Amino acid sequence: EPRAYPFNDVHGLTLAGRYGELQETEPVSRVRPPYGEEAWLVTRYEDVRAVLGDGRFVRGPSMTRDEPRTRPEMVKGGLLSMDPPEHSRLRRLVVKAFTARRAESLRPRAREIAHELVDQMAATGQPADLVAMFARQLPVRVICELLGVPSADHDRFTRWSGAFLSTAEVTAEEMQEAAEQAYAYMGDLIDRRRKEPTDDLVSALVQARDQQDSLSEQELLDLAIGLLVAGYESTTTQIADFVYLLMTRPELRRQLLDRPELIPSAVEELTRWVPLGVGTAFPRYAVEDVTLRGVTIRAGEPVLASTGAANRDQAQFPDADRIDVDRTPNQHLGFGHGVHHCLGAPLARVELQVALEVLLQRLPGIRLGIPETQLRWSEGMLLRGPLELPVVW
Ligand code: HEM
Repeated sequence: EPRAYPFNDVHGLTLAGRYGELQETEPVSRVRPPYGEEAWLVTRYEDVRAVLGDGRFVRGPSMTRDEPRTRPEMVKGGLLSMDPPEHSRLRRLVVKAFTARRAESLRPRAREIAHELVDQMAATGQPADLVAMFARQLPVRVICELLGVPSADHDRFTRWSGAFLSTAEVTAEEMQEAAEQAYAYMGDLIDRRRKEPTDDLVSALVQARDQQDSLSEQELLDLAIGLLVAGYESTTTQIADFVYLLMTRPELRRQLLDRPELIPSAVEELTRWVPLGVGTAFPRYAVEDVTLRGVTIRAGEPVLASTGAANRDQAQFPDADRIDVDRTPNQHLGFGHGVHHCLGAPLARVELQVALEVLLQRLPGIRLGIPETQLRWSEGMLLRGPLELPVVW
């Protein structure tokens, strides 16, 4: 009686119909994922928001439970693995360094980088893979700027990061090697900035105080790396998906060309609309019994709260399936909700606005280089997006 989950076809960005159906008739329902525990699946915008924001649903048991998931091999730890108060402490310190202003200050470099990337892509000739040449390039490089990795080092570092993508074609031996390398490198860099502070995120992380309390050498390392993993795959896949949408929907492209100042609010709207995850990601566990739409979730059970479904809930967004770049209000859960809500959001927004702005300015007539139906989609199973987006212009 639990439904096989996930419901989404990875071959595209379609939101499965099961979701809407369950929002009507079974808003708290049972699912069996391909790996880990059978779980509750919550699909209404209201209930998903409730779950993500309730002190009774925790992440700490993730370290010691077989989480419902679409992959076999699980990455654990980081901030997404912690509860208040331990989480609060680390999060307080990080966001003191990692301000909205710091996010904004990187806009110019993000533009330079995107432009250079479009330069290298143009140089290969048409068709050109926008996935490999731009999408998988821009966010890791922006992360390098943010952190304060010297430019001489961006290429080597970018290359180490590629092994952490769910779509990477690599051995466990190949991957440890890259991990040990990025760790060793991040550590040295942290040491250097502590001895000799600059204006980069690493320096500000080293010097962040929250009343007498500070980040340890271990917390600083794990955090720097955590931001790269949190900030890379997601933003890459989201740039890809967004441009896919741009190239397949004439009205979407025409409005952003006519009024580039709509790009920000379009980024919001696409963030709501694109159901980015194969599944729901990041199960919450009940610390005690909880009743929701009249069903009792018992203490210790996992809960999958689908932001992808939430964001297309007809009860919260008028004509939820329509892409309206002018949507007001637009309180989507694209970037999570509650204490774990994406701490990279301000930067992510900057990158997404910049990828669209620059792509549109340089290749206003960029479009698929092959039929939509021939597109090869990623079967990495964490996120949904093209493995290759060949484009012409
Ligand atoms: C388009 C790109 C991105 C998307 C769609 C995205 C989405 C999200 C979402 C939905 C969450 C909350 C998940 C949950 O509560 O289970 C989250 C958390 C997080 N994000 Fe992002 N994010 C993006 C970019 C970034 C970037 C660029 C960074 C780093 C600079 C970043 C750092 C983090 C971190 C550290 C967390 C965990 C925060 C916590 O647990 O307190 N993200 N992200």
